[PDB]
Amino acid sequence: MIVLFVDFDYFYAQVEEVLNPSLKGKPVVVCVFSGRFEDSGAVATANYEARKFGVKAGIPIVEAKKILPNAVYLPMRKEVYQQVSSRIMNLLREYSEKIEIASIDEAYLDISDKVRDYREAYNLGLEIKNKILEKEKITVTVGISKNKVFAKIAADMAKPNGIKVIDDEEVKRLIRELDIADVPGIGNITAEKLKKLGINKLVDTLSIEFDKLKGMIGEAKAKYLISLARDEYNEAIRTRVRKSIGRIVTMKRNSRNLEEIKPYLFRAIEESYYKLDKRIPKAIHVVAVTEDLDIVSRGRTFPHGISKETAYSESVKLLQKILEEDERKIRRIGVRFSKFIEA
DNA sequence: GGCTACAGGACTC
DNA sequence: AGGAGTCCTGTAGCC
Ligand SMILES: Nc1ccn([C@H]2C[C@H](O)[C@@H](COP(=O)(O)OP(=O)(O)O)O2)c(=O)n1
Ligand SMILES: [Ca+2]
Ligand SMILES: [Ca+2]
Ligand SMILES: [Ca+2]
Ligand SMILES: [Ca+2]
Repeated sequence: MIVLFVDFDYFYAQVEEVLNPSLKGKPVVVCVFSGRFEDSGAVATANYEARKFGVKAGIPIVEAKKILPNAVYLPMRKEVYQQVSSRIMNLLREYSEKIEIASIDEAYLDISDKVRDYREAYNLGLEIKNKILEKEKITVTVGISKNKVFAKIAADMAKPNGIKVIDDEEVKRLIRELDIADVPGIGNITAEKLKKLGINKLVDTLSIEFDKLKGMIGEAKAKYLISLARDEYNEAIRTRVRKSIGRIVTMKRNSRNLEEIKPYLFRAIEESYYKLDKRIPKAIHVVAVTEDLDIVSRGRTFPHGISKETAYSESVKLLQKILEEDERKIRRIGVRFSKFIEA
């Protein structure tokens, strides 16, 4: 198989530049303001000019401002970024029937039937980049390889505004040489667990006892890494269908008082139901983030769809369970709906 | 022994 | 010390 992966560069920040070209060449930081106090919140992303100085996704906005007090700080406008995303995805559909939209800024295309070899794949990648630049003035990075995982790795290597093929010989090189932390699905927690076992490369997973590997990282992750290391990985490129919709908000102060929390919970429900738009969930989960940043939840599945009135009443019962079973104060409160009726 | 539903761990964006 | 969404797993009831 020949897989072509597209990952949009500096996406939210790049969109803001397209809509305001005066931002060109300035550091730009897209922010998620929690509303708790002045500049409370985190960075969603930043462009190269800010990121090169350490302003990276997830850091507190106050910390970004200590590093770059004169950068341009913009509130996240996700609805804008989504609309631009959708248009770019529509452009990509023209290059393959076999296409997976993986996230707000990623797609995988199976181009096995559109091209013969990696040379033709590379050239199609150039054509795609040109098209997206022509139509939307957005730069992207293309990764091309034999499966989804190595196509994503290919793009990681070529970012930003790049294009890279990882041929069959380089897959073997990477199995030996790629830091296993840089494999998709391996975060800091798993990477450290693997270091405890002595595993630094994919190849290392082949010689460790399977039960040892599994005991530390679980069966699925073990089999995943081994299949990659064996160069025997397969994962379908296919239509992702949204399985859950939800909203969680930060409260102005921490609280374990039901009547103080209800209004935030009810706003989260209202916004969630708006986003559901015709989709009818059969399951509801209430999610709380405690003052110490632990996430706790309580959910329920019904044998029918959940009306908004039922969501209100059941959400309170689930929050009640959290308050009954946990003595801590709550900082963020929200809901997630799932198990949609197939309409 | 392996379904199911639920609560939490961990990852991606 | 944001916020959205997904997949896996330990546990316990049930067959
Ligand atoms: N922790 C994160 C990571 C990404 N995002 C959003 C903002 C990013 O522009 C897009 C795409 O993620 P990606 O990790 O590829 O980041 P960039 O494209 O480099 O900005 O998703 C976010 O809101 N929070
Ligand atoms: Ca990506
Ligand atoms: Ca990106
Ligand atoms: Ca990693
Ligand atoms: Ca059995």
